[PDB]
Amino acid sequence: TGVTLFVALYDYEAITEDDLSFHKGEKFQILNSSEGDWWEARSLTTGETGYIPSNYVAPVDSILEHH
Repeated sequence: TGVTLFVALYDYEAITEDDLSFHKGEKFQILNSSEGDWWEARSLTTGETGYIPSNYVAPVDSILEHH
């Protein structure tokens, strides 16, 4: 479960240093998902770490499997 990579479905502009800003289509490694609707993630584009809203991302593999 930990090695599952995720992809942003929507753009997001963070308003605090602790959160990541990202574009739709950018991919993430999830560092911690045990504190609620906000996951600690690493951006696979910049390498920055921060919290992301989990409802903005989906498993990368689920894109090709979309109906």
